[PDB]
Amino acid sequence: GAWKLQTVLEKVRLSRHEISEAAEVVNWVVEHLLRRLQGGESEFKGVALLRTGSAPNEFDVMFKLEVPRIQLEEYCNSGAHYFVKFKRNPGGNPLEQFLEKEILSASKMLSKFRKIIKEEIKNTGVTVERKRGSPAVTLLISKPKEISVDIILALESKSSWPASTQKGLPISQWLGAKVKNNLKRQPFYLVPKHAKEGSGFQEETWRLSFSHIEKDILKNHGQSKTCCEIDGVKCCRKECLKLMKYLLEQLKKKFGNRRELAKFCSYHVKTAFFHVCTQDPHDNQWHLKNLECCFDNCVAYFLQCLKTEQLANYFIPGVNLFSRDLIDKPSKEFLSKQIEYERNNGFPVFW
Ligand SMILES: [Zn+2]
Repeated sequence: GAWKLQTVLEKVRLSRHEISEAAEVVNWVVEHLLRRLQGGESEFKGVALLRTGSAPNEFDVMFKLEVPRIQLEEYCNSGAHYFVKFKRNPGGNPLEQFLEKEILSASKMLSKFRKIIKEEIKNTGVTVERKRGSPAVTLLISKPKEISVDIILALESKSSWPASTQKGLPISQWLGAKVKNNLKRQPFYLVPKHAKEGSGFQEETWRLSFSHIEKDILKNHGQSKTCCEIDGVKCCRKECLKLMKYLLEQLKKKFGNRRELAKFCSYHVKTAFFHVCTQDPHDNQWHLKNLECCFDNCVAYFLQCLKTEQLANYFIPGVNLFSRDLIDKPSKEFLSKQIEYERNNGFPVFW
């Protein structure tokens, strides 16, 4: 009880109320816009909502677009980025006007996407800011409350997951082979996300997105089916993830005046957390009463990731989120030093 983590969890929860009401607002706007696209005659007719995914004035949502016969070409042997292409369909491809020869232009598609949402924003109390660099068409909600909502276009493919994901999702000892097999039968998504710097080639690439698998695993996170249910026993997995996210955000805000923490995000700790679930697959390794030791274990694993510059994408093992290509050594050293300090002093940044 020395770290008083339950009190920290209460602090984090208290905040859940305001964002709960912003939902009504986002729900209202977004669902309308969807109806609009679906009823119009644009290439985004087949658009639908994806429920996947703190700071209460900022949300993002994903509009998926089924597209069949998707073929993927790996971009520069990177397991995450891909060119999307199509062979000739005798019928029309609704995205045919975005192709240059066989391959899909993310830029021309996003440009068009942004264009027609702008035309459909016609009442109001809501606008869309000029392009942040980000793929998202971001909405600015004036009233009732002030809300930023980023709309992320995604392609949905119902084909088998790409080869790069072959050794990914190492959950066989934890959630089991049947769950793993069923998750991998689910569709995957492609999102036009590329680095700020980058060639025009990169700007036309798409990266794999498994946010829906992540959500499923977090919500169904126990080896026992009764984990955290009333007729079961409570684990601390979700509490550890929340605390890890909270530690990073409190640190990013404490040191927002320097560059070293700018490239770290919640996805890094979530990724590290999933690896810890794989190392410790049994519910009895996560008893709620041992919250402190479990949190400490997650923190130590994350420190080992920083030091060794190794944090493999959970779904795409060939992708190292902590490679020196992506985050320089001094940045990881800085975060390492702060996390060691926090850990040695019972996490003062929580208070
Ligand atoms: Zn549980």
